[PDB]
Amino acid sequence: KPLRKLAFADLLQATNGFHNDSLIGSGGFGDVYKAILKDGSAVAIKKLIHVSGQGDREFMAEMETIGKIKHRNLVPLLGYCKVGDERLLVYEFMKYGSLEDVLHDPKKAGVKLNWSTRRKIAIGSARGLAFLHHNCSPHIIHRDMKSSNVLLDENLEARVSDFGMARLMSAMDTHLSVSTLAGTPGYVPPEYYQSFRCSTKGDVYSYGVVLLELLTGKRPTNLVGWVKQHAKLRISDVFDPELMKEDPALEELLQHLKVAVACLDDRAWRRPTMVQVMAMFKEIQA
Ligand SMILES: Nc1ncnc2c1ncn2[C@@H]1O[C@H](COP(=O)(O)OP(=O)(O)O)[C@@H](O)[C@H]1O
Repeated sequence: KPLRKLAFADLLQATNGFHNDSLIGSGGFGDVYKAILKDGSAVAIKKLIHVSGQGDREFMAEMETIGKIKHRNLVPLLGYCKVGDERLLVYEFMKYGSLEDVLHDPKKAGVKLNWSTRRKIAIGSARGLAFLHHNCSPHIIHRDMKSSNVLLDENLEARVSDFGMARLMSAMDTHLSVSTLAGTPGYVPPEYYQSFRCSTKGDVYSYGVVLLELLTGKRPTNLVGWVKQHAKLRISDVFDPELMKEDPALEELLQHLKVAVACLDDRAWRRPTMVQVMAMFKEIQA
């Protein structure tokens, strides 16, 4: 399944002339439309914002990373469209949307995630980042891991998305020097404020915040310090009440909470690698 160059007229009519009825998201990153291609493919179409230089870097950032690799836990980039000042990217449609929308449900309605589901989402998210960190040469730093960049497919499996800020780092390097402090408040590693440098350890910190969301159910914007300050008190009160209402037996949660704590370490050298995170999830299964 190669990457398709899609004609602009196809995307024009598939979105009903970029009509608002199919628009499922705009602003911040780009306009996103739910569409059915003329072959019947159910897709998401990202109409890139600010193509003049800023969006063309994000365009190639995805083309260079998610457009060159395929993995069961990464959002599939199916196509692209380059026409003058118009950049478009086309993904396989994820049925249930982003993890953030499900945790903070619209008007408290939709799909509910039990712990058996959230654990599978945490494992799947971890496997996608480990693939970027370990299996990819050059390595890929997502630089913007968060709950809204975890997409849930038809089977509620996690697929990491939004590689618009991703950067390629050589395996011979420990860090990559950038020019802008990318990332979302609530997920930025504390050492990112110190230098214009990102790393895989930075993605691990941001993952730990996501694993906290699957455990606590709260918004990061904070959440990291609140769990650490309550970790010295009653750790039985930091988890999601719905997870405790299911069965007080899996309070397994602290074993995963140790993983989230280890990821959220202020020292990038003490954080585990995502390969270690996966092996820690494998030891809890046994
Ligand atoms: N491949 C996809 N499949 C299904 N829904 C998607 C896809 N990509 C984006 N969306 C939805 O469109 C909305 C806009 O996403 P986007 O602005 O790209 O979010 P982010 O900037 O956090 O990646 C999101 O709420 C997301 O749920």
